[PDB]
Order: sequence, then structure tokens, then C-alpha cells
Amino acid sequence: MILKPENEKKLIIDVLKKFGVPEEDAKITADVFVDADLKGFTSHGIGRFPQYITALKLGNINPKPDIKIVKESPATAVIDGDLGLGQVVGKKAMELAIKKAKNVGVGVVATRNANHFGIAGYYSELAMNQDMIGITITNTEPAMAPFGGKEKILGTNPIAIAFKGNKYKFSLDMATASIARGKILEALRKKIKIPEGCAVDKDGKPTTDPAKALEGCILPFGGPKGYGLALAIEMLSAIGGAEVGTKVKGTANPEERCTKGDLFIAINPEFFMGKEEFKRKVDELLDEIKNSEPAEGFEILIPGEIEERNKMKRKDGFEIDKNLYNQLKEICNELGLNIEDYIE
Amino acid sequence: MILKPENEKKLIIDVLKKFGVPEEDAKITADVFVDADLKGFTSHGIGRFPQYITALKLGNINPKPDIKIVKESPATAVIDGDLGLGQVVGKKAMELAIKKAKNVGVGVVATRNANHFGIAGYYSELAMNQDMIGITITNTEPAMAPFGGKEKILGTNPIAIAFKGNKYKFSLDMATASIARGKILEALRKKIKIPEGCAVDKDGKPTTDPAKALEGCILPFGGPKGYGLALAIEMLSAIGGAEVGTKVKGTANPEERCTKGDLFIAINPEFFMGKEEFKRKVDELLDEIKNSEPAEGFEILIPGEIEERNKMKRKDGFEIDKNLYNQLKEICNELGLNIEDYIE
Ligand SMILES: NC(=O)c1ccc[n+]([C@@H]2O[C@H](COP(=O)([O-])OP(=O)(O)OC[C@H]3O[C@@H](n4cnc5c(N)ncnc54)[C@H](O)[C@@H]3O)[C@@H](O)[C@H]2O)c1
Ligand SMILES: NC(=O)c1ccc[n+]([C@@H]2O[C@H](COP(=O)([O-])OP(=O)(O)OC[C@H]3O[C@@H](n4cnc5c(N)ncnc54)[C@H](O)[C@@H]3O)[C@@H](O)[C@H]2O)c1
Repeated sequence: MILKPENEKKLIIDVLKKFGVPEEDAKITADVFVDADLKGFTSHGIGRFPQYITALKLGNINPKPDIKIVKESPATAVIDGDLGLGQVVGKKAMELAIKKAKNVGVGVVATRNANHFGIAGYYSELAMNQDMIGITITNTEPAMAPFGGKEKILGTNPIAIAFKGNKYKFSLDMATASIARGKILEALRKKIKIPEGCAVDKDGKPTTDPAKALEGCILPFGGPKGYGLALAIEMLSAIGGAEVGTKVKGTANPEERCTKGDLFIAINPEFFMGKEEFKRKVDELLDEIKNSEPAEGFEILIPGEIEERNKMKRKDGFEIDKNLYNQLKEICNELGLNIEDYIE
Repeated sequence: MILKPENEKKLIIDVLKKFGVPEEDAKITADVFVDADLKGFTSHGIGRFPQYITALKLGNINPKPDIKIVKESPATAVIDGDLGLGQVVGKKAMELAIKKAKNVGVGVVATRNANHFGIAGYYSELAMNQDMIGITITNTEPAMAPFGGKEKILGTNPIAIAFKGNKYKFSLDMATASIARGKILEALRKKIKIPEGCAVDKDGKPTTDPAKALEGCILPFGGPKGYGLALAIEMLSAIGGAEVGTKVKGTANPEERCTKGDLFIAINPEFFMGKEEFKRKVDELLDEIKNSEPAEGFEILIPGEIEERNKMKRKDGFEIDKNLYNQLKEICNELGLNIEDYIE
């Protein structure tokens, strides 16, 4: 059934307020949920909300955190999240990264002790919309093997990079994993194969069967190269004192304290070639790319284009499945709220 | 014959000094060349030296650059190379990025109007060997299509990421191109297919045939994802005012004035979780990986391990072909040096 985004925002706010989350913290959280559902990253949108409820009750999410800047300098900071909503910590960190970059040209803000923050692209787009370059990375509970290995050690480790000109936007937002676990589960319901070169089974051997893949490992994307970048990311994400490797828990499991890290970077074009000079060049490059000769059955896209298109289509509502609408009804009921104020 | 590391250094120094390069700048340049050759990155080793001679002679390399820091903050800087040797400008650029990271936790330095700087890893490791995290990116002449296209726009756009713990080091140094043209025509003369997804037709169709490859267009490394990264590199590399896209000239062709860009980033763990604790975590991560279970006919390796084993195996000198010997013989002859002083 169709769920209007504004109504998704009000649903999340009213529910989070019910657990003590201050209104401004709640509004912030919702925005990042709505962004994901609008872009089609549906697995980091509302459908993930019940998991948040589970964690709030088990007290793995602190509704009223003491967010602290434990280390600071003109160009860097470390932030302790106090087990608060990743969105709230995340926005603070990146907002502070942006502030520092405006003063001295670049800002690097690492976080520890926060929860999963949703889609990385939201944060680096905060930078883009200040006329800057935003870069965001984080790690994850183990999901992927080293290249040539069969054990789950690395996270799905996303990186997001955003910036824009006068006409074009650039918004790379990607997991270093070659496939989401959700898309494997999904493929297991719909009794089909997963793409080739996306997972290996219990044995280190390649596999297209979803059931095997689920007890095996997902592969980093671009062979040894993509593995290398996921390793780099596992590490850089954690420089504020988070865990790495197998000690990273609690990113998708509400029964565990969250131990992952996030890095937020903001580079400020005014300190280099100049803001207006940069925007002209981004435009010129992306325009060149966009107008180059297509291969056979393709239309050349800029990173981010697909997500923007999704948002347009989805601005007036998007579908959600019954089983989730049910989980919502229930949560709403517990907190003395009417599911019908939001989904109608 | 066999070329020994020491004699390659001498050879390069003597030749460059001959052109008015100051000895200290020659020594730095020789060092990157020898690094390229010992690691096995032969396309950036002494193999490339004859073109530097052509460039110097045509005036596209300035043996005596007035290298200027044109903009500076406490975390950022733009350096203009006055068409100097890329190695000379690069070292100064990365060392400045490092100095600033020493004071404020991070240093980002962009370059413009400098030449090809050899392997990106060298500059990243300077940071690593100061107990920091080094990141280098850079531009090149159009070498590959955007994803879904069939026309050269993106350079091979390398990235180098380096850092270390106490026992383990991490040194990723990699082109965003699926494959090097070099290896394709070595697959042609070798008659073997090249891997899949690497390149497209003279028509825009996928092809594992080196002959069609050679007529077509190479692709970035990781599907859309690899493509997105390389597009980001193409742009970020050039925020110091460099060119982008097809405006990037002279990184392979000694008849063109070079217009590429470099970005140097240095991140200091002292301003985050702390130096010693970061080295412990690096080791904790890299040990876990290096000792997780391998796949069947595989060994698990950390980015940098291959080059390290290479540098070990080629300390006593390495092989060069008759062709390069001859180029090098003439170069020496016209300068009154004697090739026999170096390849005895
Ligand atoms: N917080 C976490 O724990 C966590 C972990 C992993 C991933 N994630 C998120 O999941 C989301 C989805 O990731 P994904 O890897 O499945 O994304 P994709 O669905 O793999 O999208 C990745 C990027 O590639 C680009 N792209 C795809 N096809 C393209 C084409 N034909 N031409 C040009 N560009 C193209 C897209 O625009 C997009 O920016 C991400 O936004 C990420 O932030 C979050
Ligand atoms: N300055 C310039 O203009 C310029 C431009 C492009 C490239 N380059 C350089 O060319 C060189 C070639 O790079 P490349 O991409 O062809 O090298 P690869 O041989 O393609 O190297 C990529 C990385 O993958 C790693 N690797 C390979 N196999 C692995 C495995 N089994 N497990 C773990 N890691 C593994 C390697 O250690 C290496 O660091 C690079 O050093 C790059 O810096 C320079």
C-alpha cells in the first residue's frame, strides 16, 4: 500500500517522541529515512524502523544521548555518540566537518559509539549543498571475505562522494559489497539465481544459488581492487576509536550494542581553485561525459542520476509490503497511536 | 640485460643533471623510478625514461622550476609546478600535506602544471612512513570510456592508499582502469583472450578479443561502481586548477604540455584515536585478515604484499630488453656518458 513521505516523516517523529527522542532529533532521523525510501534504497528506509524499535526498548539506542566532541582541532574532531541515533550523531559530525572546511578548507570528523546511520549519501549531500565536496564512509558487521578467502571479516563498507556544478550534480553512494544481503534473501523467496560473481558458498568456491550464498560470503565488488578499497574503508571508518573486523557488531542486529565507526569529510573548493571555477569545471566535465558516444543498448548516466529519478517518481508515495504495515500497526498500537493517521 | 637498482639511480641522476636538473631533484626523481621498477610497475619505471628526455628537449619539462605554493591555509594548499618534474613537485606537495597534518590533523594539497609523477604509491607511503595515512589520486589523458559509453574520456585515474601498524603495512596502489592496453597487446601477441567486462568494440559491444579490444575502448574496473569512483577521481584530482576529461594532455606524450592534476591527502591518527592505538588496531585488522581461511587455490594477501615480495626479489637487479638498452645507449652517447658505466 502507498505511503506518503510527509506521512512517513510524521509517523517516525510521533513514534520516536514516544521513546524520549527530542523533536529535533526525531525530525532529523525521519528525513534520512524518507531520503532512502525516496531513492529506492528501501532497505535503509522505513522497513528498517521496527528494528530501531526493538533496539530502543532493549536500550541499545539511547533516546537522550550525551553527544560529546572528545577531540578537536581547527580541521578535525572525534565525536562520541553515546549510543544515540546514527542520524543525529551523523548529521552533527558532518555539519561540524562542513563548518571546519569553511574555516580552513577541509574538515574530517570521526565518530564512535553511534548506531547505523542509514544511507551514506544523505551526509555527503549536506556538503554538496554547501557548495563543497562531501565524502562519507562507515563499516559494518562482517559480511565479506578477503579476496581469495572464505571467512566473513569485512563489512559491506559503503562510501559516498557528492559535489555539484551549476547544472549537474554528482552523487556516488555505494556499498563496496557486490550485492546486498536483502537482494539475496529476496532472490531466495522468488526461487531464482543471484548475479554471477557476487558470492561464494560455505566453500570458497563461487556460487549463484541464494541459499548457499547466505551461509557463505558476499564478494567485494571489483576483484582485488574492490577488496583493497573495502579494506581501506574498514580501517579509515574506525579512526575515532570504533571497532574493525569481527569485533564490529550491532549494525543490523538490535540485540547488540553498536560498535561501528563513521568518517565524515568535507573539502571546500574555495580554498583551492575557487568555488565558481570549480562549479564551471564540474559542469564541463559531466556534460562531456554525458554527451559521449553510447555503447549499444546503453544511456550514459552520472552517479546519482538513478536515485534522483527514483525520488521524482516516488515524491507522491511509494509502495510498502503488508508484513511491514503490520509491524507498524502494532508499534503504533503499543504507543497509543493510530496507524491510520499515516497510512490511508 | 640486468639493470641494478643502484646503477639505474646513477644513470638517471647523470642524465638529468646533464639537462640542468639540480642534483637533489634528480635524486628524488631517480628514487621514484627505481621504486617503480623494484615493485614491478615497469610501465612507470626506467622504461619511461626516454620520453622524459624527449620532453626535456622539447621544453615540456622544466629542469629548473619555480615551484610556488599559490594558496595556503592551515590544512590546505595549491602548488603550481611550473612544468617541473612530477616527482619533484609531488614530493614537495605530499611533504607539505604531511607537515600540515602534523599541526592540525589533516593536510590536503592539490597540484597543477606539473608532469607525470610515476607511481602513486610512493607519495602515499611517505605519509605511511611518518605514521600517518596517505592518500594520493591523479589524472591522465583519456584512456577509457564511462560505463555505458564507447569513447575515451576518463584517464586511468589511479588512487593510492597507505598506512601501517607495528607488524603490518597496507599499501594499495591502483589504476581505476580494468586493464592496461599494455597487457592487451601482450595478450594479442600471446594469443589469449583478455578478461570479461574490460573493454568494448569499435561498435560499443562487449569483447574478450584483444584485436577488437585494441580497436575499441577500455572500461573502468568495477562496473558502475568502479566507474563512479574513477569519475570522482577525474574531478577531485584537479581541484588545484588542473584540466579534466579530454583537456588532460601530455601524461604519456612528450610533445604535449602536461595539464593533469594531483591531489595529496595526509591524515594523522594522533588527532583521532591516537598514534599507538591506531597502529594496534591496524595490526588487529590485518592479522585477522592475513590469517582467515583461504579459498581453494588461493592465498590471502594485503594490498602491497605483491610489490613488497617483488622489491625483495629484484634487489639484485632486474631484466630490461634490448630496445630500452639501445634507447639508453644513445641517450648516454649524445651526453658523453657511457652506458657501460651503468649496465656492466
Ligand atoms: N550504513 C550502512 O551500514 C550501509 C552499509 C552498506 C550500504 N549502505 C547503503 O546502501 C545503499 C545502496 O547501495 P548499493 O551499493 O546497492 O547501490 P547501487 O544500488 O549498488 O548504487 C551505487 C551507485 O552506483 C551508481 N550507479 C549504478 N548504476 C549506474 C549506472 N548504470 N551509471 C552510473 N551510475 C550508476 C548509482 O547511482 C549509485 O550511486 C547505499 O546508498 C549505501 O549508503 C549502508
Ligand atoms: N602517475 C600516473 O599518471 C599514473 C596513472 C595510472 C596508474 N599509475 C600507476 O600504475 C601502477 C599500476 O597499477 P595497477 O592497477 O595496474 O596494478 P595492479 O597490478 O592492477 O595493482 C592494484 C593493487 O591490487 C593489489 N592486488 C593485486 N592482487 C591482489 C591480491 N590477490 N590480493 C590483494 N591485493 C592484490 C596490488 O597489490 C595492487 O596494489 C600503479 O602503481 C599506479 O599508481 C600511475
